[PDB]
Amino acid sequence: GANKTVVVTTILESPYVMMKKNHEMLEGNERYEGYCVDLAAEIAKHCGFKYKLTIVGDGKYGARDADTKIWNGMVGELVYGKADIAIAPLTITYVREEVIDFSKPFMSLGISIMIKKGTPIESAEDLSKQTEIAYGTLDSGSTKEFFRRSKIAVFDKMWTYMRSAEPSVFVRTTAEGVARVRKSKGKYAYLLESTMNEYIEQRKPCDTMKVGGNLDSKGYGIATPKGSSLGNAVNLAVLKLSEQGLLDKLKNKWWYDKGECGS
Amino acid sequence: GANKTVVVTTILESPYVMMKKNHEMLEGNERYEGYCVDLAAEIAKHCGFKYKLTIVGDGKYGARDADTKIWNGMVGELVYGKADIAIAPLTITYVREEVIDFSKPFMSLGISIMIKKGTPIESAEDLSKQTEIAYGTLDSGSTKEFFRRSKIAVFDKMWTYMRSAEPSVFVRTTAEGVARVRKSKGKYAYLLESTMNEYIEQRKPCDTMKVGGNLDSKGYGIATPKGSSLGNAVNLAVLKLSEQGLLDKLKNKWWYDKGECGS
Ligand SMILES: O=C(c1ccc2nccnc2c1)N1CCCCC1
Ligand SMILES: N[C@@H](CCC(=O)O)C(=O)O
Ligand SMILES: N[C@@H](CCC(=O)O)C(=O)O
Ligand SMILES: [Cl-]
Ligand SMILES: [Cl-]
Ligand SMILES: [Cl-]
Repeated sequence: GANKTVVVTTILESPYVMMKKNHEMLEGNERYEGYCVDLAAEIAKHCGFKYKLTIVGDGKYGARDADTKIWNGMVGELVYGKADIAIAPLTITYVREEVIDFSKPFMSLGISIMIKKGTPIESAEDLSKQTEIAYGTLDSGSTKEFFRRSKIAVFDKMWTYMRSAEPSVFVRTTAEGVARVRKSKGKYAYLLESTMNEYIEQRKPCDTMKVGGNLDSKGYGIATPKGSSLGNAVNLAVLKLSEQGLLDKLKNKWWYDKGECGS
Repeated sequence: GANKTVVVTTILESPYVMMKKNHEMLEGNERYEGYCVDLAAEIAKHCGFKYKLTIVGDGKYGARDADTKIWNGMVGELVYGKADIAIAPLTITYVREEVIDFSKPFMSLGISIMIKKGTPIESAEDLSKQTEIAYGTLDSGSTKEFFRRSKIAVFDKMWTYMRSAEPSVFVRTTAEGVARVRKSKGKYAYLLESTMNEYIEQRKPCDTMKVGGNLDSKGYGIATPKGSSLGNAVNLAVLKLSEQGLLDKLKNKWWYDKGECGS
């Protein structure tokens, strides 16, 4: 049929998608700025489509409910036909690959530890062997699933603690995790992706840091409904942008070029 | 060969695929050891196929001739139907993705610089600004194509030099590039992927070093002929092995430091 506007599901997650300063008098795609906003424009240019950025309604990345088997978040939007493509920091995982298509990765990451500066913690092993400093992850994402599924002793130990910690150590958004680290006087550490960790490390008041090596190694991919015709072109577009150095340029632009914690 | 036996094309490249000690009295798959030999075993178990490891006939990764437009190397073997799958440190690139299928990446890497210890070079920029120290890359691989295509000033400058350098600065195998660094008294530097650079840096005679950051960021993938029925299962197997931590285990195993260099 005739060309239709492509519905892009994404998520309000800095610096991937953020509200522009004058958003209150702006409409459509103009309300937003960020790494994934720039990336969406580049993909659309290369693939020759018009698009509408839509923030995922439940504000989640995507998990499948164990009982109802229903997918939420951006994955749900794709699975249930509410969106045509997801352009966001969406982790390529086994369970998601079974239900949606992913491009080759546009960005690499690993789960990492965020602490308030001066917290006596250097590693996951350190966290697991003490009880004074609480720690948790984002809900409905690939990091929580990592711990839940791990058969590695240290990560299994951390999961056993986290899953039953009171009050809850899990947060609904990254911003909530960041606030908890910053306000807890060193008594909360946050488990999140190195990409987000490194970004926050560059934001005022410069009181957090990434500590230790990454716990794993993986990638974000652009997602489409399983068997979507858009998938092949989008995948080539990612590889082309990668090889032109444009992904490197976008990362530097949004993470470091206007970092607030110095040069 | 036997029916239902998958023909695996691969390449002799340490520590991905190497000849075992006493291999001349060994037979079939038992002749070889290495990261990709182990990976092939795990992939085949997860997908339920028997397989035959074969070393690519021309010893090349794969490039398309500009005039004939014939593909050589492991890419050629998939393209012309001589192999069913490639399991090797084969870089996922735009031009290859157009002609073969790739799994999501099983290993990350970037182009990097290898010098003989003490060589006064700290970066690609340094290399481009001088003429005393020659430098080159592997023939018929993604590193050579990277420089050939780059619009980035420094890399553009390096390509202009390398393409006309005499005697040739290009080598047929990584081993020869390494030997050339070692024997050239600091007058040759070698551009190669960070994975191989780091392996060599830990091996005797401990006389080479990686300098500077990686020049790019990419991934190795398992490749199959376009539209091969093996593709989907192999891709899910890579993601499963990734999430179980088995790829990390294999990396630690074959990049294991016995302390040939220092403590
Ligand atoms: O997906 C990746 C990966 C690999 C290379 C990348 N290069 C650029 C951007 N993103 C990348 C992601 N992984 C790392 C190695 C083990 C499997 C996960
Ligand atoms: N990128 C993750 C969200 C962040 C996290 O889980 O830490 C996902 O796709 O689920
Ligand atoms: N990994 C490369 C070979 C090594 C190199 O080009 O430096 C390829 O797949 O072509
Ligand atoms: Cl429309
Ligand atoms: Cl298993
Ligand atoms: Cl010329």
